[PDB]
Amino acid sequence: HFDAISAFENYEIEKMRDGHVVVTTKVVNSSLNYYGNAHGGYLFTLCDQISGLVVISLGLDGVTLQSSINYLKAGKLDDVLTIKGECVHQGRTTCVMDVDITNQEGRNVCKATFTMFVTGQ
Amino acid sequence: HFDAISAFENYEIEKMRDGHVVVTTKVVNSSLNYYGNAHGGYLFTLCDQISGLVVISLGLDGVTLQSSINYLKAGKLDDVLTIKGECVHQGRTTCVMDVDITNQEGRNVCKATFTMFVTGQ
Amino acid sequence: HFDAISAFENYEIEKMRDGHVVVTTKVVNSSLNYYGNAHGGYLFTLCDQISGLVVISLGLDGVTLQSSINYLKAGKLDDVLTIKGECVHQGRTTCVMDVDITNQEGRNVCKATFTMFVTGQ
Amino acid sequence: HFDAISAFENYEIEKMRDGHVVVTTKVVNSSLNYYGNAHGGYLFTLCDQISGLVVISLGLDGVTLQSSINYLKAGKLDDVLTIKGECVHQGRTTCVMDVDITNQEGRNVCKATFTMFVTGQ
Repeated sequence: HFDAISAFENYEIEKMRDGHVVVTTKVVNSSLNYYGNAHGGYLFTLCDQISGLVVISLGLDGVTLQSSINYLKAGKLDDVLTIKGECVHQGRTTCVMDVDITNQEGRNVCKATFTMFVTGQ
Repeated sequence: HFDAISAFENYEIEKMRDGHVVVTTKVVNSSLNYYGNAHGGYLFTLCDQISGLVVISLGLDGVTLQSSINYLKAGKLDDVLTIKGECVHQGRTTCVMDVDITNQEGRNVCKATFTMFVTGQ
Repeated sequence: HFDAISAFENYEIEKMRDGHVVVTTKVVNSSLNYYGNAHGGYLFTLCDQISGLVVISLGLDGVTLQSSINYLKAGKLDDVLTIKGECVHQGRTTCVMDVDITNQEGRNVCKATFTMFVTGQ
Repeated sequence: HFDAISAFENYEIEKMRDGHVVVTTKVVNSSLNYYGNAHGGYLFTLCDQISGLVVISLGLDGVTLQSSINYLKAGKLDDVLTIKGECVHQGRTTCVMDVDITNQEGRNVCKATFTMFVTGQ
């Protein structure tokens, strides 16, 4: 037995300008796994939503084909995690997005790369 | 503006036997993005939780170092997604887990691979 | 200083049918790193080429957008490696190819997944 | 039938200091695929080796557990490729290395991320 995992119960869009996104969010009880760290799932889901926001700030609509993430340091209750997203390559129909998460201390929680297929404009 | 994404509001553990896991879950409104498909985040988070369940069914405790996922077909409201997890390699301190999601039709929604660092026994 | 790294000084194509490829090869010296182990780039190239072969067997042309690979066991000088690729998803615009490497002892060397951009017929 | 694929017939090591590596190289013929483009396995090997160099510059030994790579622009015969690796996370048990490839035109060829298992000092 285990309870549901949520993401984006709180958030703030600091910035969403031309394929550059920064969002801040406080870690809450919804975010943690059985060990009381931020759930990998939860952390992915932060990075993924922000990659969708990069796509949108480019004026495009899009879908993620594939993604990779590296977990570096665990997130803890009450961290202000900040989510920094940027298009590192804009092809014709596919886009590569780099998302990084750091905290209030400036340490790095995780990194992820998104390969999107652009579906419309 | 956009609302929170949840995973595992409903679930059923069909099987959790020696590094083999199968969990079923119905897609709900919590699971969908602005286009009404299952959120990549949500889908990752299903695969990731089930990889944590594989680790546990091996008698280990563990942490994910890195993960990759490929999205194949979108999930829709009211799909019974089934999540099939298996340890494809057990090293000394690291484990490789393959997770697949298929639906009620048997089509494939997504695939993911987890590289875990085993933290204890 | 280090010596050049090479791939496919020898091979046998056992099968090349409708998205299925089997190809074997004998690890030799230009396959190796400074530890006398089969180079990571070398096993990756074995995998990348057989994914290119899985795609040709399907009357298609394409370029790789993304690949992930996990290293399981070392290749040793003089190993016969069995390289298996199947296209696991055939999309309109993209295909995903699962490639595995086992050795002569059936032990598992290597697994990769390529995300392809289909470009020709 | 196809010809053997090769990597590092030539190179210059510009820097090799404290987790930072720069290395250049001239695309030649054994670097290429059947389309006359720099082979995916070839750019991967360039990246994999420079990650191995980033790790040596840090007084460490290690083996790769996982790598992800995105292909951005083709390498063309006769390109001078600039290969940059930095260790972006130094863990107790693992390190993550970001490697990029730009060409002589500053255009971006290639990006990869290696997840390493540290084994020696």
